[PDB]
Amino acid sequence: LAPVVPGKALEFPQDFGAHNDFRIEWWYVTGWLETPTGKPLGFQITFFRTASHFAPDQLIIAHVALSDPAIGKLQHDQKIARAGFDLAYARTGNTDVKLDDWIFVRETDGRYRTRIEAEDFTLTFILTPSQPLMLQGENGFSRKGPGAPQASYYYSEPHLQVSGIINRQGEDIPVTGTAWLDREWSSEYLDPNAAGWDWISANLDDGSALMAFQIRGKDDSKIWAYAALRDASGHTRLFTPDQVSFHPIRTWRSARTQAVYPVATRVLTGETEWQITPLMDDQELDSRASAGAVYWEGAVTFTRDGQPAGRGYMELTGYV
Repeated sequence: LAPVVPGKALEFPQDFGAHNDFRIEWWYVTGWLETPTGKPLGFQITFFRTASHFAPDQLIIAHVALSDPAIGKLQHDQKIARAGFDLAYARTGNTDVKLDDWIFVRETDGRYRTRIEAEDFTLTFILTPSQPLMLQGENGFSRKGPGAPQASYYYSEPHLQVSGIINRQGEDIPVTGTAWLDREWSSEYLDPNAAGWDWISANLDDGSALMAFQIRGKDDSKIWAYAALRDASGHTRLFTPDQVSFHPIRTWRSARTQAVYPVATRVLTGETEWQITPLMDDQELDSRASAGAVYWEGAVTFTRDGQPAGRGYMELTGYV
């Protein structure tokens, strides 16, 4: 029901909780891990809600992945449930999100705990904030297209410290890491002339946080674009669509879907050039059989004007 309009200030801790009066809501976690041997792994977790004893009226959709270069492709799992019916089974509420056993919870102290038991791995993590949260756009009002209604309320928690345990092959391993949380809600999806989006975020080594995206038209026009850099002084610089562009360095073709992705790319935010290198090429996640789509969810490293800068994720949609 509820529209996204400017001049509405976010308030915390209230706006950590679900926004069940809106049509759509996202909880998106991306990060890098380190095992006891020093080996890196990437992971991501998505929950997405959109709006009777069996009828699919309100829905919670989720997917998870682990990126291990030793495997060379994702290990992933994906689920969807009807929400509103059995809050014990599937719900988005004041402190958590739950789909079957998959759960994501915010503690009173601000720490996130999550247990995600998938087919080939389990993630049991604590994600501990280290910085103030980062409002996107204009104090959380973040535009995603030229139309007046084409906007989201949107913030991020960058530089989440990761602790906890991954189970794989029935073997518990403790990990450390750093992660990023996006929180977005709206009553309108992207314009349907959009083929898809490209999104990146980066936990930069100096403490800075970067997020950017573009919306791709089916005609290969740039429907919209955005970026925000919060520097080590805590100042956020915002970039207009004019100032953000994407420039592939290298493409990879999926043998599963035949889609062709810019897995390595250069992203310009004003006069600053960020280069994105993938941990591995095949980070494609096909969730179509759980009412999803084919996404590239890949852990990537960033350089800035040619120097090492940090680590993060890149998500690419609408390439099939």
